[PDB]
Amino acid sequence: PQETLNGGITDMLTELANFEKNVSQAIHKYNAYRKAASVIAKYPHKIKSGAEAKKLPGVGTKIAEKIDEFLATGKLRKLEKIRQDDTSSSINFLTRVSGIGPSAARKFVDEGIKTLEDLRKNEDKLNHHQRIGLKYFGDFEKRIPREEMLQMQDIVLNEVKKVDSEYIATVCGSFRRGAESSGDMDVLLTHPSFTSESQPKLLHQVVEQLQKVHFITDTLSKGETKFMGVCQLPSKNDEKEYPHRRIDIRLIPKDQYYCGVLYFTGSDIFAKNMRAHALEKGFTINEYTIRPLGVTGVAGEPLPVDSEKDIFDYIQWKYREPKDRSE
DNA sequence: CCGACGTCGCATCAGC
DNA sequence: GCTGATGCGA
DNA sequence: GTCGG
Ligand SMILES: Cc1cn([C@H]2C[C@H](O)[C@@H](COP(=O)(O)NP(=O)(O)OP(=O)(O)O)O2)c(=O)[nH]c1=O
Ligand SMILES: [Mg+2]
Ligand code: NA
Ligand code: NA
Repeated sequence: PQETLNGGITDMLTELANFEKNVSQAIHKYNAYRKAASVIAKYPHKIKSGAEAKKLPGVGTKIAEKIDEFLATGKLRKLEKIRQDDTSSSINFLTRVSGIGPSAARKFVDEGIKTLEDLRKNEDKLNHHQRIGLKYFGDFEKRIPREEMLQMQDIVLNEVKKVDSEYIATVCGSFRRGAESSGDMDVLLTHPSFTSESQPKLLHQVVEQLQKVHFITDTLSKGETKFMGVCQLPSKNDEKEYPHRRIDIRLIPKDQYYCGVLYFTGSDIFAKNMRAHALEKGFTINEYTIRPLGVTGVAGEPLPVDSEKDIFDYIQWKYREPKDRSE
């Protein structure tokens, strides 16, 4: 209901989560802290003790103790300590560069590379993805206003149709959900000559065209069905430049399109809650298909899908439009 | 006591 | 050269 | 770290 009811606590758990993933390299702890952060931020009361919070599904003893220390002292001792730790905080920060995960960050800090400057002084030791992530460190953390998302959509749909009028391109993500701003642009791509049953360079032709009109500027990774890169809007004649933005383009078989749209429309936390319920109801869902689970709990053949609501029907959930799919 | 905790595509690395 | 494992991001 | 077999 409101971030400031227990925001001091949720910040704490979120901070603790990051250090688990990035420094301890313990992903399941990281999730446990965020799972607890989620359920507490939805708690419509100001928490007065660890024991009270422990009633919430996801909060156990160890987190309850920490809330007590926080409520009493207004801080965490393990957190004040790890914040000032040069090794730990450097590793944690370095992972904010796209391409640098917990492993690489630990490897960089170990040979003394602790900052963005140290990184820029050492371009040789970075791979392609990491260099680009370093180059656009600031831009990749900026949000994209909906107005710009719309202009970027204009260029995408236009140039996609120019390569082949039978391409189907849909911008998904938070944009499709109607958010006033997005973190990146998610593009789903579809062509009549590409299905599960079965032209060579369908994804490439779209990418290179977007490169030619000088929209796509860099490539993080590119395979046959999935592209990851950087793009930028053209600025007014003498006006200043737009930030470089992240854009993913994904070629999905046309007969699996709606499972793709649903999956990449999100939201991430919604898309998770859905498939979790689906599994509890006898189905399994991924980016391509929805398959019924057997009596020994094994998946069968992919069911037919001709709309997003079909997948909703299968798992006994009433339809939610993209704008209502945040959680 | 201790195992589960989501999954996909691509770059890169370990190893034959 | 090749297959398979691991790191990574969404 | 938490839940649950
Ligand atoms: C972050 C994330 C995303 N995904 C998938 C499912 C999401 O529905 C889909 C969208 O990803 P996104 O771009 O991180 N989510 P968004 O576009 O809704 O929010 P934003 O404005 O781009 O940050 O990517 C995962 O499967 N695991 C993840 O950890
Ligand atoms: Mg997105
Ligand atoms: Na509990
Ligand atoms: Na990163």
